[PDB]
Formats: sequence, C-alpha cells, structure tokens
Amino acid sequence: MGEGGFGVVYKTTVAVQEIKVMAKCQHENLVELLGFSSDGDDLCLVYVYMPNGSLLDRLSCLDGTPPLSWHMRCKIAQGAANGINFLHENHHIHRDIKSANILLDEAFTAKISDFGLARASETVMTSRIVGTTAYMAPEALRGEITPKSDIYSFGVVLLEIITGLPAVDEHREPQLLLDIKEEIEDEEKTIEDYIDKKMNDADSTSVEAMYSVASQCLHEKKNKRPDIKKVQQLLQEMTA
Repeated sequence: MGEGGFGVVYKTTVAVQEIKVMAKCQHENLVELLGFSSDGDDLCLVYVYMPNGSLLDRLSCLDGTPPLSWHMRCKIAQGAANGINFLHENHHIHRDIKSANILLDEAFTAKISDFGLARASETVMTSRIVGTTAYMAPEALRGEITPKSDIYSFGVVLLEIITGLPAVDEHREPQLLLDIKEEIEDEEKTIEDYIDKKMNDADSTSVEAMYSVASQCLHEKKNKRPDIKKVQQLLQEMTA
C-alpha cells in the first residue's frame, strides 16, 4: 500500500505504543492487530487486511475505483467518529487523524489506523512535534497534546469527504483545504460550490449539516471545539 513515510504497509489475507493501544481491543471502527514480529532489527505489525484501502485513496478514486456515494460518505464519517470516540472514551489521543489513516473493509466500514504516535491522556507539551501539517490544529503544531487536536483534524477529514479534495495540493488555490472554511464564512464562495462533483445523491441539506460539524471542528480556539461525543450526535442527527 501507498504509505506516508514511517512504518511501511505490505500486502487468510493480511496487512504487514501501537501494541499497548491494541491491548484494549474489540471495536468495529478501529483496525484489528492479528500479531507482530519483533525478533530482528526490523519490527513488523500484522493487521486484518482492508480490501478497500484508505479513505484518501477512495476519495481520489485511486486505480479507477468508483467515486464514494454521499450515502457511503455519511456512513464513513459516522463510523470514523465512533472510532475516535472509543479512543477518547479510553483516554487516548490519536495525534494523526486523517483520510490516509481511515481504512475501509469488505463493507466500506471506517476503521481508524496507525496508533504509533498515540498518547494516553489519563494537557501536555512536547519538543517532538508530530502529525500531518495540513490536518494539524494550531496548538498541535505548537507542541500541545490534547484530544481537541484530533477533533480539528477530523474537521479537515469531513471537508475531504464533502469536497473530495486532498487536505493539501500545491497546484490549487487555496493550497490548504481548511482555508475554504474562511472563503465560505466570508461569503465569497458557498459550500455548494465546493461539494464533490463525483456524486449523484448528495443533497444540500445533509451536506450543509456535515459542513456545520466540519466548521465546529475547525474552530481555532481549542476550547470552542465540540467533543467527539457531540460530533457523533451531530453526525447521527445528520441522517434523521
């Protein structure tokens, strides 16, 4: 699989701190660790394979897969938030919530992955700043460690789900997707202008309702963002 750049993902079908976060186990919206290989210089982690790859790859229609319907995109969002909720109910911070780390199973269920950067809660500061710039909250880029950062990153994900655009693309204006919130809030464009054109079933009312969550998630003052249990409620209310 097309990895980011830390811990490669190679293809009974399988995908070859992360183990301590598995210890808890048993959740439908989190990827499942079957085993691992420590005996050697290299370290492997074996997971139950996700035949429909990442949400990033499905949003880009990588390898000619058909575009995801609005109906499946609402199910994916609802599911990814249940995954993040379980992490937060268990006082864990993902620290790298993004479309490339939301995987899809035989039935297109959203499964959160890559808990190498994960930290237990169970606000802290760190000199080793980690995450994907284009998804990170302001405070996370400044060293803070808080569940609140995962909510901001999940906000960028909702914009990728709605718009089908990648969080960052240099050959674009704005190059950072999260800037579109300001274009819309400052009434130049509207969310309708940004809806992914590769969908036949996305109605304006539910799109707007998903964007409302995305806008709350993307709040800059970290204490003004909703908690994941509130994000789940707003996403379940979206369908309904």
